[PDB]
Amino acid sequence: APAAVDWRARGAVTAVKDQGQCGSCWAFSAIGNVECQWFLAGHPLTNLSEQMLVSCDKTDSGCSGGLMNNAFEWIVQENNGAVYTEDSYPYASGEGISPPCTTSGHTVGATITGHVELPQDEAQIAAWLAVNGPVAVAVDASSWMTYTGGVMTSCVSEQLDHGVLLVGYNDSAAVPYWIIKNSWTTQWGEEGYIRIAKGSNQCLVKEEASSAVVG
Ligand SMILES: *[C@H](CC(=O)N1C(=O)C=C(OC)[C@@H]1C)[C@H](C)NC(=O)[C@H](CC(C)C)NC(=O)[C@H](CC(C)C)OC(=O)[C@H]([C@@H](C)CC)N(C)C
Ligand SMILES: [K+]
Ligand SMILES: [K+]
Ligand SMILES: [K+]
Ligand SMILES: [K+]
Repeated sequence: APAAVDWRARGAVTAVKDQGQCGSCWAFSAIGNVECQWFLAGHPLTNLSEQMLVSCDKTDSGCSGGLMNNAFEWIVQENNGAVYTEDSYPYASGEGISPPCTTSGHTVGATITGHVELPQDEAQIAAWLAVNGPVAVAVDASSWMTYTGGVMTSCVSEQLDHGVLLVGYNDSAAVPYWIIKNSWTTQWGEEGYIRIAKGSNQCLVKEEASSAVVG
């Protein structure tokens, strides 16, 4: 692996978004992973639709929660790989309640064929990300509300509750670290990002890492 990677510097990551009062983190994680994957497949960076998942993926639970894996599964086994563009299925759940789902004629902004699952090993996740781009991951984020910047070294790491996107790491530093995209607007953290220490499984970050596959 290289000493440091940051996919934002390669234009592979969209603007920081805002889930509102909806527990749809899982959606924003999964969709952000696909957005990056599509670009790295050689297509242009495009905002894809979390509202599609929140409203139409029935195996997950909309604003009451879900899982990135399920979402990749539902997209491929139930939605023929189609991830609609945001422009075409805009986000409407920011108030907290999620609208019903109805679908003549949306614009497919991306086609995935599957997903992969990464080992529960930070070095292995990093080697994959170094080659193939941002990784969907789960974390314990109970210590996060109070975050305003810096590298987290004492993350409460007891129980997973939130999905985010790993977009880089830096093993060069005195304290190595992951770079993670959150979905709580750019008001929160380091313009909407958080760095957490790398190598101590901070926030259980390695426990549930996965990625969509553009095939
Ligand atoms: C998004 C998380 C979130 O929105 N927020 C926080 O974590 C803190 C916040 O403060 C502002 C905001 C509100 C939602 C609520 N979390 C989830 O959807 C998680 C994401 C995964 C951990 C990747 N999923 C679940 O909680 C999931 C719910 C079912 C799939 C319907 O529950 C589990 O993953 C549990 C397990 C962790 C408990 C042992 N599993 C047994 C289903
Ligand atoms: K080098
Ligand atoms: K695994
Ligand atoms: K720890
Ligand atoms: K995994």
